[PDB]
Amino acid sequence: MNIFEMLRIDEGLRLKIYKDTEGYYTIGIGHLLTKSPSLNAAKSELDKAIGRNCNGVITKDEAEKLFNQDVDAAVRGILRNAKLKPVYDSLDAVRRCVLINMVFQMGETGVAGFTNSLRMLQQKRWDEAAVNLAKSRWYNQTPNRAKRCITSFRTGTWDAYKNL
Repeated sequence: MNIFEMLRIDEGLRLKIYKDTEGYYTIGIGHLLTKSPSLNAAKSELDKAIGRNCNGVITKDEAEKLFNQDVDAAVRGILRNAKLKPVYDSLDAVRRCVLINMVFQMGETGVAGFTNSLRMLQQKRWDEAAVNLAKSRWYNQTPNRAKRCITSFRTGTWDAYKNL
């Protein structure tokens, strides 16, 4: 299992603009287009991102391209963030995947906000961190995904996704 397959399980693939769990305009593999309520705003963003007139629809190839960019950008973001980098650096391969997943879903700033949890992960207090992370809007809003991530930080294995 790798970060790409893991994200693909959590996000799914959609080749037409769609609304995410929060109601925002998205395409492909969880690529947020705009937080704007306008489908038009969304189509514009889309064409700008792809480099063609897409008319709200992309190909598999285009989706996978956006995906490669977003994962790359999530990683680089962690590495540049002063709160995130040290945690990432302290973690094993599986757990690092979990932080990338979180970053991809909620942005650098958002994960950087989980101060107590980050500290616990740094200290390798697995179970305590699992309990802390569950006390969040994140967990109450997308519980199955948050539990997968949380289980992964907990055990340091891919079991939660070996199901799926």
